Amino acid sequence: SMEMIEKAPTDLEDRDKAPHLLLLAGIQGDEPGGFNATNLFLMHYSVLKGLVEVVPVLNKPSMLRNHRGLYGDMNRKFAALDKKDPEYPTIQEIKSLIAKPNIDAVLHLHDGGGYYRPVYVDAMLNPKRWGNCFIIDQDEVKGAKFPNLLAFANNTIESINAHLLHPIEEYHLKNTRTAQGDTEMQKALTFYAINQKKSAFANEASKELPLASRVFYHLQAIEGLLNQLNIPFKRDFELNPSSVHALINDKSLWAKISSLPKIPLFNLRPRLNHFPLPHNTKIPQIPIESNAYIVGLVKNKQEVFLKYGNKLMTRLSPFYIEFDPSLEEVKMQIDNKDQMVKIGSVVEVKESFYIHAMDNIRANVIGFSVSNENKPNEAGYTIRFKDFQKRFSLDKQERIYRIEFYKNNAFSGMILVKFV
Ligand SMILES: N[C@H](CCC[C@H](N)C(=O)O)C(=O)O
Repeated sequence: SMEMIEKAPTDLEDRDKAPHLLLLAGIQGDEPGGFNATNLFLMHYSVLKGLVEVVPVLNKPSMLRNHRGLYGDMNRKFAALDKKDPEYPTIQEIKSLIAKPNIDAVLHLHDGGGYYRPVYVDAMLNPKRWGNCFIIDQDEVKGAKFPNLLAFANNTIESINAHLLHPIEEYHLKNTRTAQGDTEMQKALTFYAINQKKSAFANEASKELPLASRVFYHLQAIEGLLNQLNIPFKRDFELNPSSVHALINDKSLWAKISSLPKIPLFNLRPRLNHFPLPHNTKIPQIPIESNAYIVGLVKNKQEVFLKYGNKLMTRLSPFYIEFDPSLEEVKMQIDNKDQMVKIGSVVEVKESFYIHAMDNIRANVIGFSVSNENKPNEAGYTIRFKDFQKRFSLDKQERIYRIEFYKNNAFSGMILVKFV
């Protein structure tokens, strides 16, 4: 369920004019710095020459359950691995990406407890900790396009250390010298990459940091490495923790579930009741689109959670039903003017709306009621904001309401009205 997304120049011909980086995060599902950094990179950066291939979350099932690894430690599965392991197919996908001839370098992002120090200081600051370090398996990889791992790492670290938020967050180099006997790292992703003659690096941001600070450091590491590779790029924001926080918590983010209208990710009520979902369909098979890359659905008891990374955006209490795709549009009067409103759209209303009757279709405006009928048809009513019971809104702001259409016990679609 992981996916690779390309960040490429507009002109295909420019792809071969600078190096190619494979950027990977989310091998552990409870390390949101890494997968929020890949998400922001995908949403807000442009690559002008060369290519950056991104797997924003390697372990998506585990991310959805805020779990380090549902099927074990995915980053110990790159050497010996039983074909029956549930993640065996995913590991082969990742290995195939790493080993492609077009890839020159690999950057793997993680979050880790404490702060790495080369010497022991205390329980939080010591050599067994991984927070805020930039990691190589060895100094050099003979046969790579860019064999000088140590020089790249030192220069990337220098770049990150020019932008520290507090001196305790200073980055240090960790060279695990993996081939010489680090049996754990011999099973990990970056060692596999070195063995395919790729330049491979890992960045670990401290779990002691708030998310926006972790993401800040991961973005510094990405930029530092891109600069070393001479992959030119732009971003549409200033790289500081306040801007990172604003971009993670962006009110323009949305999720489109199945053929339903887009809903905002943020400021939803915590529970959406009687929420139509296609019947006879496993939750991971329900289509979901977003302008973010780390959104999904997951079952929890009798609810379906909408997830944005590790963040719970709402709890759907599903109404499983056949989705009949026959209805494409509905005639509505909006602020006195008829228009044909597409099923699955959001229509802004300043004053009022009225749904024209349809022969075999009933409309239920959720939050509007004329009687206590259990299958209402609310076509033919002129409806204003003041007619709604506000607690039925999708949003905490009480402006967005669902209109659901039904045809003979099947669901014919939804339109949202947004009062502006
Ligand atoms: N804290 C991570 C570091 C892995 C660093 C590098 N070997 C990689 O594969 O990215 C781990 O213990 O899996």
